[PDB]
Amino acid sequence: ARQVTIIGAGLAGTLVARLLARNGWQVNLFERRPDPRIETGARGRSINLALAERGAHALRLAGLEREVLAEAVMMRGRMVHVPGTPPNLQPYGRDDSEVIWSINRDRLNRILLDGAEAAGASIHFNLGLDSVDFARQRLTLSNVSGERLEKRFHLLIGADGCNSAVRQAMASVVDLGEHLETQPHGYKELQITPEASAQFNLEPNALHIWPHGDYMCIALPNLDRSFTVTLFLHHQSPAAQPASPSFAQLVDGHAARRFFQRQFPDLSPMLDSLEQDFEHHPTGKLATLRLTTWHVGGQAVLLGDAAHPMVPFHGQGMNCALEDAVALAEHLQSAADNASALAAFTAQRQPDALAIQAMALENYVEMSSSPTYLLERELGQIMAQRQPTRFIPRYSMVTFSRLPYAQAMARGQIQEQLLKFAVANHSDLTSINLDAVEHEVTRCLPPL
Ligand SMILES: Cc1cc2nc3c(=O)[nH]c(=O)nc-3n(C[C@H](O)[C@H](O)[C@H](O)COP(=O)(O)OP(=O)(O)OC[C@H]3O[C@@H](n4cnc5c(N)ncnc54)[C@H](O)[C@@H]3O)c2cc1C
Ligand SMILES: C[C@@H](Oc1cc2onc(CCC(=O)O)c2cc1Cl)c1ccccn1
Repeated sequence: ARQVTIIGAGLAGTLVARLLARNGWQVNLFERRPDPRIETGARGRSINLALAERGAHALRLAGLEREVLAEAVMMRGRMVHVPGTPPNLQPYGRDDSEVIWSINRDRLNRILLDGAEAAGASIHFNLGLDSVDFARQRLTLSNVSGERLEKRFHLLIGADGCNSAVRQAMASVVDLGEHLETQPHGYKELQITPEASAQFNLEPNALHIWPHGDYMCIALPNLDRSFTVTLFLHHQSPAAQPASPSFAQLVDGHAARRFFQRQFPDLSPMLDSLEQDFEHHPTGKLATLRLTTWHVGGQAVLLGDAAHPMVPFHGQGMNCALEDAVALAEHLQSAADNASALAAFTAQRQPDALAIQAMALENYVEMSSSPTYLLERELGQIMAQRQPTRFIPRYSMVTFSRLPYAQAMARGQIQEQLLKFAVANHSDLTSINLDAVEHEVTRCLPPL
């Protein structure tokens, strides 16, 4: 049986552990954190993720989708909150088959850990990867106290997240050609209780957005009607705009409350623990990191956040990481040797990771912001009605299909260009020749 060592019992690492172990690989998975399945008396907090078709299909192939969905809240559409107007529900898709699912991260990781173990993988917690000796094929792990443990390895999978230790170790034996693009927004998680969401009639089956230009809030629902709110706000005010809101200006919870009361007046009343959440929850960091190289011969490979940290605005990080896990297990299982598998996996996935990284950056403006854009959207709806297999909104291609991200981006660009051109020099839809636009759709967009 082929042997593999996986670092990181997160989303991609646990999925790939299950896929390989059920194919008879000898799998050992090392995780820095304790096993979350071991109940303690610690007070934990709910972070929610939006599971979409790419992630759901990966779970489906693994035989875990039913279990995960049983614990997920359907989000039918985007509920946009702008003071003055009642919340506007913009359905994500054609019907309830085209929805996204809000899942609690802890519940998902419990299911995935159980799944990896049921397939035969051995999971070792409280062991953080410290270093790798590629030449000697040994690695060093340690617990939080720094007590070291050395292990031999044959194949090393870096599923160890955005601050990957495997990536740092590889960066010493190969030039990874890393390009880090910092993102100016930090984030803070805040809570809405089940009583508060019910009192303020907050729709449970939707993803909520409070757009505010350079900053915004979103909220994702839980099974118990609580919501996790995420505030996206610049860490610092830029030199050009010194008065502009930023985390630096919010010196404490009381400052955060005043900011919410002024800028998010319909949200502030739902945030009962705003002060406490602001002071006790750490401000998160966002970034895009692109690597030229994801593997070292047949010895080691990166996937998920370890390979391609991306900004969160498309809700695709987990979806992409689970899609990577399936691809890596497929390549490893069927290749002539590990070196061939890792090279083929990297070649296949790299263009798609670049595409989703670019599309995720572009989705911020779609969420946080129109005049001409409404006419484009109106024309886009007609094109999608006349040619549903050709004109598929980019959001639908990324979220509800398994089309390679690079292809979703390329088709989205053709669609965006056609709409922009077709609406230019037009006041309304009555002056636009719908058949000429449709002819360009059938000419430029092959049916899917
Ligand atoms: C709050 C939040 C909400 C998000 N919401 C969404 C969403 O709505 N939709 C979406 O698709 N994506 C979302 N994402 C992104 C998504 O969570 C990540 O893209 C995804 O978890 C990446 O999976 P991974 O397996 O590559 O990394 P992770 O799931 O982060 O797993 C990495 C694992 O490696 C472990 N580890 C780290 N360093 C070491 C080490 N040295 N040794 C051993 N173990 C180590 C970590 O403890 C962890 O268990 C969200 C991210 C955050 C932070
Ligand atoms: C909750 C998650 O943020 C998002 C999840 C998401 O799912 N789907 C979307 C797109 C929704 C749309 O266009 O209508 C989306 C956006 C974000 Cl910011 C998050 C929090 C903090 C750190 C990283 N990730």
